Amino acid sequence: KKGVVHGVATVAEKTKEQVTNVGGAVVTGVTAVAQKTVEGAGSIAAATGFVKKDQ
Amino acid sequence: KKGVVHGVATVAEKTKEQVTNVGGAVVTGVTAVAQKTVEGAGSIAAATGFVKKDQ
Amino acid sequence: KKGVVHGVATVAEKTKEQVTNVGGAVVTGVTAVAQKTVEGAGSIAAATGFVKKDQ
Amino acid sequence: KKGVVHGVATVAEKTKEQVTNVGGAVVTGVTAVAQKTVEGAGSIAAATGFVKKDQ
Amino acid sequence: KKGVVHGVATVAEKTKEQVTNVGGAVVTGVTAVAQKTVEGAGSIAAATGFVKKDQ
Amino acid sequence: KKGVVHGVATVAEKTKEQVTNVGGAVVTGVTAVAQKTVEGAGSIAAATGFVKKDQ
Amino acid sequence: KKGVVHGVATVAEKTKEQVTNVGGAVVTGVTAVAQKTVEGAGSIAAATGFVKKDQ
Amino acid sequence: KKGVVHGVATVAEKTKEQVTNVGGAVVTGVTAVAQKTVEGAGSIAAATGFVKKDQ
Amino acid sequence: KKGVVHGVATVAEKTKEQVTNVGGAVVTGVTAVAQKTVEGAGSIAAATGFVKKDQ
Amino acid sequence: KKGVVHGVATVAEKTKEQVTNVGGAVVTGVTAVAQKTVEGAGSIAAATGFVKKDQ
Ligand SMILES: Cc1cc(-c2ccc(/N=N/c3ccc4c(S(=O)(=O)O)cc(S(=O)(=O)O)c(N)c4c3O)c(C)c2)ccc1/N=N/c1ccc2c(S(=O)(=O)O)cc(S(=O)(=O)O)c(N)c2c1O
Ligand SMILES: Cc1cc(-c2ccc(/N=N/c3ccc4c(S(=O)(=O)O)cc(S(=O)(=O)O)c(N)c4c3O)c(C)c2)ccc1/N=N/c1ccc2c(S(=O)(=O)O)cc(S(=O)(=O)O)c(N)c2c1O
Ligand SMILES: Cc1cc(-c2ccc(/N=N/c3ccc4c(S(=O)(=O)O)cc(S(=O)(=O)O)c(N)c4c3O)c(C)c2)ccc1/N=N/c1ccc2c(S(=O)(=O)O)cc(S(=O)(=O)O)c(N)c2c1O
Ligand SMILES: Cc1cc(-c2ccc(/N=N/c3ccc4c(S(=O)(=O)O)cc(S(=O)(=O)O)c(N)c4c3O)c(C)c2)ccc1/N=N/c1ccc2c(S(=O)(=O)O)cc(S(=O)(=O)O)c(N)c2c1O
Ligand SMILES: Cc1cc(-c2ccc(/N=N/c3ccc4c(S(=O)(=O)O)cc(S(=O)(=O)O)c(N)c4c3O)c(C)c2)ccc1/N=N/c1ccc2c(S(=O)(=O)O)cc(S(=O)(=O)O)c(N)c2c1O
Ligand SMILES: Cc1cc(-c2ccc(/N=N/c3ccc4c(S(=O)(=O)O)cc(S(=O)(=O)O)c(N)c4c3O)c(C)c2)ccc1/N=N/c1ccc2c(S(=O)(=O)O)cc(S(=O)(=O)O)c(N)c2c1O
Repeated sequence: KKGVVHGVATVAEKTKEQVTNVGGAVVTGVTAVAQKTVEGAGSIAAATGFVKKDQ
Repeated sequence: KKGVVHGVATVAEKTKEQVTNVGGAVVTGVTAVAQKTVEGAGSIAAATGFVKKDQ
Repeated sequence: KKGVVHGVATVAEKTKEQVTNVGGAVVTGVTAVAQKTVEGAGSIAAATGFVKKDQ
Repeated sequence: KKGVVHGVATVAEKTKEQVTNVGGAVVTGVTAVAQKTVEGAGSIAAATGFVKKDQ
Repeated sequence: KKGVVHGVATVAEKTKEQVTNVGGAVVTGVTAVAQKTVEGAGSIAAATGFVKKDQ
Repeated sequence: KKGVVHGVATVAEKTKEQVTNVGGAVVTGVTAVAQKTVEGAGSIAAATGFVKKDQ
Repeated sequence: KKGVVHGVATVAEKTKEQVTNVGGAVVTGVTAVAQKTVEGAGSIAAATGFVKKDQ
Repeated sequence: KKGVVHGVATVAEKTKEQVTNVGGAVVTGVTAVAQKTVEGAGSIAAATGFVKKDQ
Repeated sequence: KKGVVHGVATVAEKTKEQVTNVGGAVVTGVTAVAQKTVEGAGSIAAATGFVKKDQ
Repeated sequence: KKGVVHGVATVAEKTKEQVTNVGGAVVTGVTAVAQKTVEGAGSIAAATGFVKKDQ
């Protein structure tokens, strides 16, 4: 076989899960957050996949 | 077989899940948030997939 | 087989779920948010798939 | 076989999971956060995959 | 076979899991955080994969 | 002060919430159920406060 | 002060929450259930407060 | 002070939370269940407070 | 002071939390369950407070 | 002071937490379970407080 990509690719066979991202956010997984009190200014309480590039 | 992509592709066979994103947000997964009190200015309480690029 | 894409594609066979996004938001998954009090100015309380690019 | 990529690629066969990211965040895994009180200004309470590049 | 990449690639066969990242965050693994009280200003309580490059 | 009860009482001062039950069911709290498919004969899918005393 | 009860009482002062139960079920708390598929005959999927006394 | 109870009592002062139960179930706490597939006959998937006295 | 109980009592002062139970189940605490697949016949997957007295 | 109990009592002063149980189950504590696959017939996967007296 032959393949040429510029990116971003994701090429496969017999594949149970696939995610391609440029951005941005993708949530595909099981996630449970239980929480009782959030205070403070300002605290990232429960972050799973996170990116902060403030300018 | 032969394939040429510019991106972003996602090419496959026999594949249970697929996500392609440029952006942007995609939520395809099970997610449960239970929460009782959020305060503060300003706190990211429960973030799963998150991207902040303020300018 | 043969395939040429410019992107963004999502090409497959025998595939249970598919999402293609450029944007933008796509919500296809099970999601439960239970919440009791949100305060503060301004706090992202419960974000699942999120993108903030304010200029 | 033959392959030429510019990146970022992810090329495979017989592959159970795949993630390609440029960004950005991708959450595909099981995650449980249970939490009772978050205070302080400002404390990253529970971070799993995290990136902070404030300027 | 032949392959030329610019990076970042991830090329394989018969491969159960794959992650490619430039960024950014990717969470694909099982993760359980149980927590009772977070205080202080400001303390990284429970960080799994973490990167802080404040300027 | 003086108090004599037979039960079931609930006596208080300065009290934000109160529930008295003999029965029976009382639902006063925030509750979110999101659900996609229920099958089987017969499975209690998502029960929060539950009592089964079949004879 | 003086108090005589037969039960079940709940006597207090300056008290934020109160529940008295004989039964029966009382749900006063924040609860989030997100769920995608329930099968089997018969499986208690997600039970929070539960009592089964079949005869 | 003086107190005589038969039970079940719960007597207090300056008390943030109170639960009295004979039964029966009481759910007053924050609870998040996220779940993707339940099978089998019959498996208690996620039980928090649970009592089974089948005869 | 003087007190005579038959049980079950719970007598206190200046007390943040109280639970009295005869039964039965009481859930007052923060709880997060994230789960991806439950199979088998029949397996207690995730039990927190649990009592099984089948006859 | 004077006290006579039959049991089960729990008598105190200046006390942050209290639990009295006859039964039965009480869950008051922070608990996080993250889980990816449960199989087998039948395996107690993750048990925190547990009692099995099958007859
Ligand atoms: C036990 C056993 C199993 C198999 C076997 C099982 C499954 C299977 N393919 N399954 C598929 C497939 C596809 C699915 C697809 S798709 O077609 O890709 O689209 C989709 C989807 S879905 O997304 O819609 O959910 C699926 N669910 C698919 C799926 O489930 C296959 C192929 C095979 C095979 C063998 C097997 N057991 N073999 C032996 C063989 C020998 C055994 C021997 S002996 O000494 O050799 O006589 C003895 C003993 S004993 O001492 O313990 O009694 C045994 N137990 C022996 C034994 O068990
Ligand atoms: C037990 C056993 C199973 C199979 C087997 C099972 C499934 C299967 N394909 N399943 C598919 C497929 C497709 C689905 C598709 S699609 O077509 O892709 O669109 C879609 C969808 S859906 O999205 O609509 O849900 C699906 N659900 C699909 C799906 O479920 C296949 C192919 C096979 C095979 C074998 C098998 N057991 N074999 C043996 C073989 C031998 C055994 C032996 S022996 O020593 O060899 O005599 C002994 C013993 S014993 O000692 O334990 O009694 C055994 N148990 C033995 C035994 O079990
Ligand atoms: C148990 C067993 C099963 C199969 C098997 C099962 C399913 C199947 N295909 N299923 C499909 C398919 C398609 C669906 C499609 S579609 O067509 O793709 O559009 C759509 C949809 S939907 O979206 O509308 O829901 C579906 N639901 C589809 C679906 O469900 C297939 C293909 C197969 C096969 C074998 C099998 N068991 N085989 C053996 C084989 C041997 C066994 C042996 S022996 O030693 O070899 O004699 C012994 C023993 S024992 O000791 O335990 O008694 C056994 N149990 C043995 C045994 O079980
Ligand atoms: C900072 C500070 C606060 C207090 C204080 C605060 C609150 C308060 N009572 N609050 C209540 C009450 C009731 C509510 C009721 S109810 O009436 O029960 O029905 C209901 C409800 S509601 O259900 O409707 O929501 C409420 N929300 C109620 C409520 O909020 C009270 C009583 C007090 C007190 C003091 C205080 N700070 N004192 C000092 C004292 C000294 C300080 C000193 S010094 O060395 O001693 O000079 C220095 C410094 S510095 O170096 O940091 O500048 C300080 N910061 C100092 C300082 O902060
Ligand atoms: C820092 C400091 C604090 C206190 C203090 C703080 C709180 C307080 N009572 N709080 C209550 C109370 C009730 C609440 C109630 S209720 O009334 O029971 O219903 C309800 C509820 S609620 O359920 O509605 O949420 C509440 N939230 C209640 C609550 O918050 C009290 C009583 C006190 C006291 C002192 C204090 N600091 N003292 C000193 C004292 C000296 C210090 C000295 S010195 O050498 O002695 O000059 C030096 C220095 S320095 O070198 O670091 O600058 C200091 N920092 C010094 C200092 O900090
Ligand atoms: C900082 C400080 C605080 C207090 C203080 C704070 C709170 C308070 N009572 N709060 C209550 C109460 C009731 C609430 C009620 S209820 O009335 O029970 O119904 C209800 C409810 S609600 O359910 O509706 O939400 C509430 N929220 C209630 C509540 O919040 C009280 C009583 C006190 C007290 C002192 C205090 N700080 N003192 C000092 C004292 C000295 C300090 C000194 S010095 O060396 O001694 O000069 C130095 C320094 S420095 O070096 O750091 O500048 C200090 N910081 C010093 C200092 O901080």
